[PDB]
Amino acid sequence: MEPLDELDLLLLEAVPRVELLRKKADALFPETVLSRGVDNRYLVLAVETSQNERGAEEKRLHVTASQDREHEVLCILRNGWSSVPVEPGDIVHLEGDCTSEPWIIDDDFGYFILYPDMMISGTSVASSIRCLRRAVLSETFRGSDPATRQMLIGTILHEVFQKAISESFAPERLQELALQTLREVRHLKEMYRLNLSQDEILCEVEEYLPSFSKWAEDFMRKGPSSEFPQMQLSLPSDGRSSPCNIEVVKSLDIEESIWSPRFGLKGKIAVTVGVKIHRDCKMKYKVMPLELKTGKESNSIEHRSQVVLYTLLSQERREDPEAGWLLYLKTGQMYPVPANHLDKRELLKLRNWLAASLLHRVSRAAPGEEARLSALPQIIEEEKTCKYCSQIGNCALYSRAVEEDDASIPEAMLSKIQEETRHLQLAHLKYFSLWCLMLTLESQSKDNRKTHQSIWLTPASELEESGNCVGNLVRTEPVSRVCDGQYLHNFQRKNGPMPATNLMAGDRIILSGEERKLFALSKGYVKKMNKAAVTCLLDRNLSTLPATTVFRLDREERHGDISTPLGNLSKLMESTDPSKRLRELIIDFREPQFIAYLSSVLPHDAKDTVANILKGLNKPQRQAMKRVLLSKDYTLIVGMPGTGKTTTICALVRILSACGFSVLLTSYTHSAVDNILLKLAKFKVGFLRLGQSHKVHPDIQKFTEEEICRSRSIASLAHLEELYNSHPIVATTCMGINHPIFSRKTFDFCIVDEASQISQPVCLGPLFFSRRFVLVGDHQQLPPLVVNREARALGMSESLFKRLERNESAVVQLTVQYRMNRKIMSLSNKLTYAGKLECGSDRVANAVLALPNLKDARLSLQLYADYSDSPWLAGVLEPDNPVCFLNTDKVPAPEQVENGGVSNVTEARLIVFLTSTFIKAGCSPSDIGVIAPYRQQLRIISDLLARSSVGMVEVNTVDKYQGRDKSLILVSFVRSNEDGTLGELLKDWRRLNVALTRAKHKLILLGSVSSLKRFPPLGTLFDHLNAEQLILDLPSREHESLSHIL
DNA sequence: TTTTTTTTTTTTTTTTT
Ligand SMILES: Nc1ncnc2c1ncn2[C@@H]1O[C@H](COP(=O)(O)OP(=O)(O)O)[C@@H](O)[C@H]1O
Ligand code: SF4
Repeated sequence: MEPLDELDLLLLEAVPRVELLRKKADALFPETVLSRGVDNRYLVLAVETSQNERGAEEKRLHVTASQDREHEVLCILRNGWSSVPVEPGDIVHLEGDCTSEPWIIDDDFGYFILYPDMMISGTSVASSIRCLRRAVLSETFRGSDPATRQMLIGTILHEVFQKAISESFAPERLQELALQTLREVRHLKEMYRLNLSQDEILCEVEEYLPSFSKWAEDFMRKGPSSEFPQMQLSLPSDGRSSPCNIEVVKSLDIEESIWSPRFGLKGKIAVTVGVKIHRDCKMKYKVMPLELKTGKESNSIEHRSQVVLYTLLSQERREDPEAGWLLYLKTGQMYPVPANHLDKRELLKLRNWLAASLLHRVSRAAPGEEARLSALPQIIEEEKTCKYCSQIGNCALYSRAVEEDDASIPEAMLSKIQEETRHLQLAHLKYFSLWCLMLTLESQSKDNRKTHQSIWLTPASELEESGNCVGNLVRTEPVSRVCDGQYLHNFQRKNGPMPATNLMAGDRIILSGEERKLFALSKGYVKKMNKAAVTCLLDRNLSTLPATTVFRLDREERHGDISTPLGNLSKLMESTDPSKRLRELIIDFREPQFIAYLSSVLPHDAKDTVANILKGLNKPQRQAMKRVLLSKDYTLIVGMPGTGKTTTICALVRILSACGFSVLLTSYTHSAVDNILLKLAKFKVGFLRLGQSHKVHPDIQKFTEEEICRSRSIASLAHLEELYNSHPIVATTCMGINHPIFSRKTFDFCIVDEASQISQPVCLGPLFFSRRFVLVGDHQQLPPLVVNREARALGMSESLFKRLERNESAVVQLTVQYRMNRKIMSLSNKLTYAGKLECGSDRVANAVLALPNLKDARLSLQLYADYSDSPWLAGVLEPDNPVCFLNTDKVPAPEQVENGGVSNVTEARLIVFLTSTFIKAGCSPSDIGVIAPYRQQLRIISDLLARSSVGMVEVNTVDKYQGRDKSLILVSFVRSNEDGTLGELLKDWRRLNVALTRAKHKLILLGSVSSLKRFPPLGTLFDHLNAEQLILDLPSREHESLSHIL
């Protein structure tokens, strides 16, 4: 902006800006409906301050409830509300009521709810009173508040007390209760984690019991109303002084899980009780929430505030209970906590700053320039609180690795920060900082940012026609118990028919209700589903209102994933000797060491068994076990397609076991880990499988911790612990590193399968618990999926396997392969694997598609088409033509772009035919895989398959094909456009590679050469395919053979 | 701005200074 003139013209002045705000709000909250009434959500447009009185702060907002931008309702935040950090484009809900007329909310009237759809937990809001930063770091680095002894006691006691209040507080019954709950595997596990004594906990717990009876005798006695405890209790309700008498009648509800779209709060009410307030001779019955605390009788603000928040959660279900109860089981002493407006306001005010802090994580610095990690709420000056924080580690850490001539932050702390982080180097800090950025950006991506509006705002019918909102349903079937919070429930619709679609039994589902007052209820998953009935497992027992009721079921989705990675990252930063080792190997790229073979690298006795195992393996394979055995640090086994990695890992494990090594065996997916286990079962090799037995493969479920427990009836810390030390081999998934076993066990070796598909910080997990490790992967196959552009561009898709692969000394390749026949191999050998793949045998090499009745198959088709149009059909069916590309150029085959994904019905129509034929030629549909680049194209191909009544063949994306193979693969490349649009997907060399490597015997490829050639991987394909004349161009859609398919 | 997706769930609290 130079000349006088630039300035003149650069003067603006409302609409395109309003539009960019609507874009902005949908990056954060996609598809917020906007509204009036109870569940309003207005969109902020403008934010200014003014001055009343003289030096008093007012905040002036301009908001709208629908898209027509003229419905601008003005709004003023006074007193404290004035400083709530709203910027334009934010989604707000005024629960200080109104909508009818927002106007003025201030100290005395109205609540302001910044980002309502984002429900923050009351405990977090309570935490923030003392330290916002502490609360935020808790919410994001969730593992760094490790379970303590008091916390266990506390849970144990909570559970007993709820058990009691349903039943009796009779001492013998209380004893019976505590005695029983002390044996529950959940608690056994935590006793195990903290290496405690079962009986020591029993005792510690037992001393509380008397106080349970003291309380019950005081408040639940049933007798004269004079003779209940007597306290002042000023409600809103008119009259609130002069004492009155309190009588707990019954517990109505325990562990009431609640979500509030209204205040953007979530919470779990320990106990809901029926209460009678006796008042002279009159009585008033109120259902109120009770909070239990096993701590010291502090009556602390935290504690009270928790109750105040519980009163709000409650409104979402029933009348505003106006006040609630704080217990303190230690001493039996119940306190009244009244939900004053000042408190409710003060807290929702604070809960705004928290909702803000958690949502504003990454900073532009220049609207559209590269990302930054936003600083957190600053470090408090109250050294009393800091002193024992738990989150201090990360606070000091996040500080150093994201901070700022200035500082000016309590010099008392500045030093402790350094004490905490001096073990670290500049690269370690940079590494940490960057992975948090990447992870954050991924986490915040629009895919993992969709809200619960569908659940509580649109009714069930409209949503059931897609995704998942099955339900306007009923139960009558008695709830079966299974264990703790897993109760079996049964559902069906009232009266007649009713459908199914995206409800694949085993999903994540949220059970809500007909009306808005019964939203949330219980979350859980699905067992099995007949299209008339449906059975799904939940945490809550739902008997309270039977038959009257109707229930909508919905799904879920990720993002909060980042907690395990952030855990791992943060762990890597800890100053322990393992964490140093991994820093050096991973961040500082320290060269891994190997030793020279010598006679006694293996225990003498092991040697015979090893040799026998070795003998059954090809050279590359044998060379891989040698590397592992000679390693001091790590080993990278490159498992190129069909080279037998499952066979190989099993062999390794068998060798390592022979040598008296303990080994933690991991992978990304259950099936991946299970496949290896199955082999190991065959070899009679013992191992313990952690993880939820329902996700475990069936033949493996006998080895599960969960299963062995129920089976052998394990109800003691010694018998559980005996189980844990039962096997030196332990198998779990990378994410399942949160098991208590890893608080106490370490391994000689960690093995990670699919090491190249797992996101780097996740893969990092199992490594903390093992001396040496082995990543098995292949970087030519798919990487960890990184949705977000900017992150992918910062390197987030680099697997740990790849990262570490620059040390060649540690890389051993698996090349002898047993899947593809000489011809098909040759393809990927020329395109990708630089001639490195060899055939397992002549069997594998020379194998061709099994088609026992080609003869009558060929005739039956010619009963509409011609013999002379042999070009394709003859070449296609020909078993001895294993690789074949079909050019959809000369017959128009246009794509259909539909809100993101692309399809091609012509191509779909075309391949469905080819499928029918191949089954009819004698090839079992079992042995058939269909692949397509685009998810959308899968639908279409699936449809036309039920249309032609052939549905056993599996249509799926390359991804859902990793590591699996079929006898025949057919690929619809679905791209076919004029000379423009050219998606990112086909540019990817790795997705292509996987497609050309799924087939054993016959590989058939289908797309428009014309537009496909402009994708480098495909261009290069077409070259090798032309050289061998394996592309065969098609007739027009008019020709004798095609016309009958269109 | 170009569409590819598995895991872990009691993920809300259990205390303490
Ligand atoms: N050293 C070997 N000798 C003979 N056959 C092998 C060898 N390694 C792998 N195979 C064969 O390769 C096939 C693939 O191995 P497997 O581990 O079952 O699945 P994948 O290799 O696809 O994980 C198996 O049927 C197995 O018989
Ligand atoms: S350590 Fe002190 S500052 Fe850092 S978070 Fe915990 S409380 Fe807030």
